[PDB]
Amino acid sequence: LQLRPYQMEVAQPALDGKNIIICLPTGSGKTRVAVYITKDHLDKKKQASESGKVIVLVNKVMLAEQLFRKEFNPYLKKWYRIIGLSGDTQLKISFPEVVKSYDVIISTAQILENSLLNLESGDDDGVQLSDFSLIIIDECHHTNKEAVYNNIMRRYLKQKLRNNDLKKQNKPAIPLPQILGLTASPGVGAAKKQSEAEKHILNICANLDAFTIKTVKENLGQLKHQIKKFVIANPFKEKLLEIMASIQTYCQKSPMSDFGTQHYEQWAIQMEKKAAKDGNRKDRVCAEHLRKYNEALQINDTIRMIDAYSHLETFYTDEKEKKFAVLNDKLDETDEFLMNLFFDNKKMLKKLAENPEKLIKLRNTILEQFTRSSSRGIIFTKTRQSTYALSQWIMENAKFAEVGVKAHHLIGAGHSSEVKPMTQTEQKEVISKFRTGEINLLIATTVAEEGLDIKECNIVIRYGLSTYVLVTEREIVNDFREKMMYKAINRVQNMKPEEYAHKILELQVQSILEKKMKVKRSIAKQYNDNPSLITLLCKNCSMLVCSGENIHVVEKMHHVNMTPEFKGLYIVRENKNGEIICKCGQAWGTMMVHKGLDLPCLKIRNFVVNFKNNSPKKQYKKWVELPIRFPDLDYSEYCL
Amino acid sequence: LQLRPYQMEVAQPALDGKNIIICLPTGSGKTRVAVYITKDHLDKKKQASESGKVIVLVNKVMLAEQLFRKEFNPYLKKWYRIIGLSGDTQLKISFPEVVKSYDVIISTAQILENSLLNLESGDDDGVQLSDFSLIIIDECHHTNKEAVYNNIMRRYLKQKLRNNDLKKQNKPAIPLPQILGLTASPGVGAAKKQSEAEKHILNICANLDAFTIKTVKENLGQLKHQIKKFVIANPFKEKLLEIMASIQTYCQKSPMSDFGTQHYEQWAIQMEKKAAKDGNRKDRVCAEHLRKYNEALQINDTIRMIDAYSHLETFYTDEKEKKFAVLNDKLDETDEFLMNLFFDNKKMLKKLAENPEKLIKLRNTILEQFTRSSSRGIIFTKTRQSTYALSQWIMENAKFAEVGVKAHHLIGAGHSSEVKPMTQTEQKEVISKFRTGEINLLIATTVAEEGLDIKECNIVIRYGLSTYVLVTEREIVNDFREKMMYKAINRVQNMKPEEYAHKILELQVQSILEKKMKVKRSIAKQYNDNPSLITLLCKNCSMLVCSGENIHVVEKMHHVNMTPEFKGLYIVRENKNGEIICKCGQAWGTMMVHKGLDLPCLKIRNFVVNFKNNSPKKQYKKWVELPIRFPDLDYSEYCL
RNA sequence: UCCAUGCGCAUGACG
RNA sequence: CGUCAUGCGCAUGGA
RNA sequence: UCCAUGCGCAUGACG
RNA sequence: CGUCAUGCGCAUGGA
Ligand SMILES: [Zn+2]
Ligand SMILES: [Zn+2]
Repeated sequence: LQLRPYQMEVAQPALDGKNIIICLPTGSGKTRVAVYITKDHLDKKKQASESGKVIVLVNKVMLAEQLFRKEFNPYLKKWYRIIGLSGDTQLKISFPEVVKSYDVIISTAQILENSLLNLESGDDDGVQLSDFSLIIIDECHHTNKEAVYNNIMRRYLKQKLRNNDLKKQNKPAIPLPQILGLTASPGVGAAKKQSEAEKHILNICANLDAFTIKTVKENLGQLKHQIKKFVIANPFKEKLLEIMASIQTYCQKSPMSDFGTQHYEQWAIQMEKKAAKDGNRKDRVCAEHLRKYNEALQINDTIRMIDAYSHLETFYTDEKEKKFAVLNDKLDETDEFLMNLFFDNKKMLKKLAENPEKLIKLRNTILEQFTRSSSRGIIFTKTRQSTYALSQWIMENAKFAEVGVKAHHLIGAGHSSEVKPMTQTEQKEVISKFRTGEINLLIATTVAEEGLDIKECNIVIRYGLSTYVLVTEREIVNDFREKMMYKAINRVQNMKPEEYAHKILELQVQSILEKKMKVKRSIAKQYNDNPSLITLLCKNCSMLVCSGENIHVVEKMHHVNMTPEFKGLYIVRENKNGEIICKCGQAWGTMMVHKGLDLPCLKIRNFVVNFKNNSPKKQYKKWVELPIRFPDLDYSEYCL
Repeated sequence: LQLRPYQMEVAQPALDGKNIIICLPTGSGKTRVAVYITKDHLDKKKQASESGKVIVLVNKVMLAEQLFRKEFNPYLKKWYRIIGLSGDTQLKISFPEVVKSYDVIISTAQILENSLLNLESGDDDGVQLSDFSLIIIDECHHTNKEAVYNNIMRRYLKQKLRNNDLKKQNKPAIPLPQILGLTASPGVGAAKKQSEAEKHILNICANLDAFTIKTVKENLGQLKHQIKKFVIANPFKEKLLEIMASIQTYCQKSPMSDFGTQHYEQWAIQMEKKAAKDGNRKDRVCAEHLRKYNEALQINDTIRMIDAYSHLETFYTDEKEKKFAVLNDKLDETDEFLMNLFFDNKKMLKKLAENPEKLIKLRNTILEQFTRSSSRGIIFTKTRQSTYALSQWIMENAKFAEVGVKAHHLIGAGHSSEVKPMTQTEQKEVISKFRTGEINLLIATTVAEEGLDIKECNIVIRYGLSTYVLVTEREIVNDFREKMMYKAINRVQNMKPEEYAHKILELQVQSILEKKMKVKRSIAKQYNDNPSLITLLCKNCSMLVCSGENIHVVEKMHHVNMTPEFKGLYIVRENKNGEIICKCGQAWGTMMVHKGLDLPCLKIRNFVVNFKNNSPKKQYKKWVELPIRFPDLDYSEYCL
């Protein structure tokens, strides 16, 4: 396994047992450097005939799969055992056994963290860093806070301090493994001065217990040989603002801010909370409606107003369906007022919609851009909805199709934001098409920025964040941060070893003590653990919905209300298991058909709590917030 | 009937009316334990002078025959009545009468299940678990899902819950029988942790309504006295891959995966389905051809390429015969292209075939192995075709004959996979020869693994799955699973009785409610039951083949088309009742000469459906999938 | 004893 | 939920 | 392969 | 400390 010279120089310190960091520009193939380090370390242990283990940690499963497929296994098919562990891949043997075998391991951090926790717990599945003899970490820049990498390494730091104390006062010391570190760039965060950036670098080193940073400052020639611009370009709004002012007058609400900013939205949420604490109308409901209107304004500021019309149409059609279902099996004055205030203008609002806008300007830019050019293209943005809007809008246009510009959307897989997520398989398929060429342009929020193997891209356009385009100053600050980070690395590399040791030791002690106080506060957090001390009410209509003892739990994850008395209250809806709404139209939850039972599961976000101590109402957004515990459902009862 | 001490201890709880499980290592003769339990129970009932019945259930007919021949009858020839019931043995008296007589019964589960269903139905042949006073089950580990054992025992669980309700609210309770359970090992399935294995064990106990598990933890000495290693060792491929790439280019097909994996085959099947939904060529036909090529690649990866040549030769010779028959009484461009692309290389492909391979390596291993050694040998594999290939190939070699190694193939009897099945009689004969010694080595897929009485085997080789050999990590996971299962049993045995009762009760309720939802969904499945609403077309050539009313049914099992108009379409073929093919060469079905009528029976796999509602085309693979029903043939019509 | 057909079930691998 | 392989069981019919 | 749920983490903007 | 957006990871369950 031949190694490049610039790679060779940086790798040399690690071959001597030094736990260091190794940061190289993207495209330099530092993965092969890690493979060489691994092979050399395992050969050294073979010569010494000792436990040779490596645990490669990557924050994304895609990276573990790629490393198994391309770099580690092919180069080590013959000598050693390898396994591409991950959480999504179903294995048949537990993790401790994988440690007892499979000399070389590619995994994901939180799996190892879970195994360590189980060791600390009573699950009896044990594993310790002492078992491993070397640890390799990818994207070390994420080891800056209580993330998984730092959570793993803090245990190692604590054990190292205990080992120092034992050494000084005792003969035996628990062995600890070597620690390698890889990263495209150490990064700088919340830095305004060289001093702050240097403090950040020292913090990263202390978290990784590194000895020194390593870069290539002598063989830059072939590196530059292998590794190789900012361009910048209504009546519907005021009509909607008029409606907003009218509803404010109807509600006697003082915004204190303008329309189309996070300040107004935050105030709306705060007033919604207050209204829920008062059990009053025209405040909570109007708070939600103003939230929706402000969202419409914000999207219109960057997206065609047709999409704001679609958003409002979906919202009010859902409201109509809710009220119609309520009528089955009357309407409040507030609901009547708001719905009539909307519907009376919906048709004319749409009429305004078609009238011609950052969108048209961006179109004018990109159509001109595509005349130059194989062709490739990328677009960045913020919201998931914006991606769908741009995709369908560019599909509607005929000029792009005439040029042959085929575009497709791309987003993450998180189940949030009330948008259809994209699965990992679909992301893989889309990227494969992009490589093949079935799609000429990509629209991504942040996925294509890192992780996804997107390359040979001529155009990269950022819309509201190798030609580079930024449609809408941030590039200047980004370049300044890059330069400051490089200078900080240069300084830190050139430092007295003892001063560096003292500083990193102080930082390690600080981190450990902070974690100790975090543990103390977390333990002190939950203290009540009461069976039934509350009552749940509908936040819109301050009516009794549930008691504290009639609730039960399934899977220790879902909370349900089995009592027949409760079932006479809610209503069911479904369109395209089923959704559960109030008598007032407020959503309550979902009908889960689990274990041969039709459990009406409910969510806490949409209810309000009333303690038996008459304490003020509260909103939680999550069950775990309160410390009181509920009993687990017993199927013997209700079996019937 | 003397009983061994370790057997005595485990059997003791059952003598007190406890429904338990009894798992002992193979070779400990737990059958005699069951016989002792049966004799004691029947003697106890004789003393009480009540209905003494036992229904022994075994999942294989061979086991029932062996129990009748060796263990139950010989030990109970004198006192009680016994009968070796099975589905293959022709009896003269129905099953309910056998219950009314024949105190002790050895049978197979699905026979009892059929009788219970008839009781539930209107056939008037009745039988109930209340009739029996004891139930004995062999290989209880199969009672984990909706298999026959669990399907029988769920009725018992439901009846037990009804009995508890009656007891609490009423005086009388329907009697229920004792339940014994035998198994070599409870087994662990889909378990990665002690918790999951324990959950599996509890599920098995709930399905069997066991009181406790029982093992021998005190008399292990004589058990170990009576009851008593992993070894591990081209241009044709690329030539065929070149042809595959060429045909892909001819078809504009994007595989998205590599060659020689189930992914490519699954994609080929999906694209075949899509093509059938489009009624287009070069997609379905090429899908089948690529299926065959991928199968050839997979078998070549583990088998000599000569067998891949044989497979392709059979396929293309059958195609030539089909096209020649079509010419009797033209060829498509796609068929011409593919057949010419194959034949032009067949001779040179064979020339490559003889050029020297897991096969030669395995030969080198086994020839060396046979120098040690009465001699015995076993080989395991996956495919039925691999067994025939290995048998004929080892026959071709002269070294094995020189050593005196005689080998024979062995497979199951299922009528699937397009391979010649092996009959039960032939399996018995082969095993008898193996015991006698006419054959020194056996080649089996999975039959010899369990059920078949194969023993005193020095060598057991697994090729792509008391010396043990594994030619090609799974042994490690198997040992881990064994250890985890043993620990789970140890834990479950040592548990509070009331907690165990509560957990098993919850599991029983869960299983019953799940079955209730299954029944609901099955009832809701079929709703249409229409006489004629579809048309059948040939999937290759999207041409009308049959209407919905011209079809008729015989035996409520076969669907035929009596209309003369249909007969003018198809063609007949036969080589070595007859087979029916299309005008395009597509296979349609078989000519069944039944009840003095030459019915042209057809299969649904090879046709495509077109609803009268213009719904999209569909593929079913089975008639029962659609709910619409067809009329039964009336012989008065067509009698002529 | 052999042959043909239909239905159901479980295991393993893969997606 | 789908694909492949393997094994098993039951129910019909014929020689 | 798809769907639902829960939990945790980081980044950016804002207050 | 709170709000919004984005992305990621893990753990359950079902088809
Ligand atoms: Zn309400
Ligand atoms: Zn045809």
